[PDB]
Amino acid sequence: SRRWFHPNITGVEAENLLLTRGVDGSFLARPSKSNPGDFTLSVRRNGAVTHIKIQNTGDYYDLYGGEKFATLAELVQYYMEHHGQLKGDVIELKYPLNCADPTSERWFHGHLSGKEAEKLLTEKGKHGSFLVRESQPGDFVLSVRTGDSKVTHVMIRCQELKYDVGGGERFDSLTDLVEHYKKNPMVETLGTVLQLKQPLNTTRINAAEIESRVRELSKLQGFWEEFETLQQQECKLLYSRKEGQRQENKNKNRYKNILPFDHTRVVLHDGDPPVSDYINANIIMPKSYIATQGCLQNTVNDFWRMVFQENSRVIVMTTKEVERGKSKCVKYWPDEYALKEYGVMRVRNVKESAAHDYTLRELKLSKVGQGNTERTVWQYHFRTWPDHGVPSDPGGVLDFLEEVHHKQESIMDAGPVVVHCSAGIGRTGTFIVIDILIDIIREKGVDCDIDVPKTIQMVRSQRSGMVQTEAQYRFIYMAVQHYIETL
Ligand SMILES: Cn1c(N2CCC(C)(N)CC2)nc2[nH]nc(-c3cccc(Cl)c3Cl)c2c1=O
Repeated sequence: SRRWFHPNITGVEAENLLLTRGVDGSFLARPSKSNPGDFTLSVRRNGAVTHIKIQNTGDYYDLYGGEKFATLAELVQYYMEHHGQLKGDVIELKYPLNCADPTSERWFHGHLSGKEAEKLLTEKGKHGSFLVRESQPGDFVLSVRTGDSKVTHVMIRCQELKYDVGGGERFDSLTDLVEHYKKNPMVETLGTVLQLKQPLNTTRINAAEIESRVRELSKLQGFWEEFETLQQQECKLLYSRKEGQRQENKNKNRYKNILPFDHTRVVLHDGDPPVSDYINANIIMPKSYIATQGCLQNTVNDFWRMVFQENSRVIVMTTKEVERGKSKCVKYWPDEYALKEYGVMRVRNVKESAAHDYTLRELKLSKVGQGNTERTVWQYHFRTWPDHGVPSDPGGVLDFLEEVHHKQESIMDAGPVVVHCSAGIGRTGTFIVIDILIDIIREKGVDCDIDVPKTIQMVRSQRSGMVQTEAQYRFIYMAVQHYIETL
C-alpha cells in the first residue's frame, strides 16, 4: 500500500484534503509543482498543515530536517515506526491519507477505445491479462482475457463518486474495486471465471522499435507516467535489512537508513578470529554485479575482502571522491606505482590511463603471505557524471560500458563486476540496468524484447531504490536508443 502518494495534486488541494478528510497525524506525499524532481510530505498537526520538502538529485531521497532514504516507502515506513524522529516540534506520521486516482496503476489505460484495447489483449495478452479504460461517458471498462481464448468487457459505472459493476458493492476508488475482483473473481453464468491475474504488459518493446517508443514516451510526459507507475510498485519491495541495523554494523553504513537487503547482501567469510561478515553491498543477478556504497575510511579493508572473495576483476567507480565539497567515496586504491596493505589484502597500482570521460587503473590484488593469490583488478573510474541529474548525451557512458564489458569478457572465471557511487543506488542502478539491457541486445541482437521497468523492478528486489530519478529513467531509454542506432 503506497496510497499515501498522490501524483496529480497541488499543495492547496493537499491542504484542503488533510483539513477536511484528515485528522491530526494525517499525512500524504506528492510530487512538487513549484520545482519538478522534488517531493512534498504534507502532515496535519494541531489543526494546521506542515509542508516538508523532499529532494532527489539522483543519489537518495533527502527529507528536510530528517534522514536520507532509498525510497519514499522506506522513508514513510521509518517515520511510522520511529516517532519523535521528525522535526523544534515533533511531527508524527500516524494516518496515511489515501489517493483514489488510478493514474499510477499498471492496469489503468485512461483514453483507449474498445477495438484498440481488444487489439492489445489479443496481441499482447494471456490468461488473466486485464486493463481498465475510460468509456465510450465518465464511466469505465474492465477488459479481461481468458483461455490458454476470449475477451470480456465488464462495465464500471461511476455513480456519486462510487464505483460498481452493476450490482453488489460500491467502491470509493477504481483500485478498491480492482483489488476486490482480484481476490473474489466475477463468475459468468456459464462458468467463466474472470481472473485478474496480471495487468496487460504494454512496456515490453521490440529492440528495433525503441525510437518509436521513445518518441511516444516523449509526448504529453509519457516518461513521467511510466516511471511513477514503477515507483507505485516499490511497496512490494520492503524486504528485511536487519544485518545493516545491528549496532556493530551501524558505522559501516555511509547513510544509516540506506541498507542492503539481507537475502542478497554480500556475506564476508574472511573472518578475523566478532562481526566481520558485513558490507553495505548486494549481489545483482540479471554476468553478475555487486552494488555497493562508496567506502568509508573504516570500510576500505572490507571492500578489498569483498573484491577478493568474489573473484571480481573489474570495479566501476561512478563518482569523483569529492563532490560539492562533500566526501562521496574515500580513496581505497594506492597512488600510481605505489603498493599498500589494507589489512590482510595488498594492492599495487601498476598503471593509470586517462581517457576523456574516465580513468583506468590497473591494480594487482593479493592476500598478504600468499603470492599465488595475485590477480589483476581493473578499476574504471568514470569522472564526467554531473553533480546533479544526468549527462545530456549517453555516448560517453556507452563507450565506457562497452570497454568495461570487453575487459570482463576477456577474463576467464571473473567474478561479479563491482559497481559503486555514494549510497550505491542511483548512478549504480543506472549503470547496471543499461548494462543489463545492452547485454540482451548483444546476444539476441536487434530482434529481441526489452522491458525497461520490468528490468528496474527486478534489480530493485535485490537492492533498495536502484535507479533513483525520472531523469535516470529517461537516460536508460536514451542510452539503449543510442546503442541500437550506432550498431
Ligand atoms: C502497463 N505499465 C505501465 N503503463 C500502463 C498504463 C499507462 C498508459 N497509464 C502508463 C504506462 N507503466 C508501468 N510502469 N512500470 C510498469 C511495470 C512493468 C513491468 C513490471 C513492473 Cl513491476 C512494473 Cl511496475 C508499468 C506497466 O506495467
